[PDB]
Amino acid sequence: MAGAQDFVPHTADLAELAAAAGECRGCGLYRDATQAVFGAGGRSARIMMIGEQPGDKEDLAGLPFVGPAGRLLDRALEAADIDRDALYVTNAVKHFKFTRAAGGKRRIEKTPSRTEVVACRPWLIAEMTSVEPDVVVLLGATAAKALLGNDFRVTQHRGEVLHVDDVPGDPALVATVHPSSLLRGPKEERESAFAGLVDDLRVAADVR
Ligand code: SF4
Repeated sequence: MAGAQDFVPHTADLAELAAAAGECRGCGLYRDATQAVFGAGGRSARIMMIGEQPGDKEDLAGLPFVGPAGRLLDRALEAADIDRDALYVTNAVKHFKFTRAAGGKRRIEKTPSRTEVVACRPWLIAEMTSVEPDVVVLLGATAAKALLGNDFRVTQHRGEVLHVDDVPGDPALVATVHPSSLLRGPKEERESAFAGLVDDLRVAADVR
């Protein structure tokens, strides 16, 4: 039950931070995961985006947003004229949490508890201290609550620029849906979910 804090080194070097996250024992999730999935991008990024946790594909690659949700994220970024390669993209929890299907190898993603999110939050703080983003997009409720408190309501602040204490640099925060949700439902449901995410990404990119 320790939390990640005493496993986080005092450095802004992202490769050093990523290796240290591989050695983190701040919660139980390191055990069955393949590896840490640290954030991806350069310190030169001025927009950071934060999801929930790895999926199966992310866990195998050691990279964020490489599966189907990442594909739809990329499509929405393109619609918002945002270059993904200029971003820093990461997740609130850095080890894949899952159960195995009975009788097989298939891994079923399971959502981190609030305790696991808080345990892993010091890595987000180190990432923000390193990258110094102007704006942070919180992709989904888990990432939003990680910075804005466990009773934060994404539905009550769509399109709003937020700020909160204990976030390095006091960046603009924009809380939106997680891109996995854009995979759901028939044509018009997907198209409305897409539009809503694009609107929020544009708010974030237009912060000046
Ligand atoms: S999930 Fe986060 S806190 Fe838990 S072990 Fe992995 S890095 Fe450490």
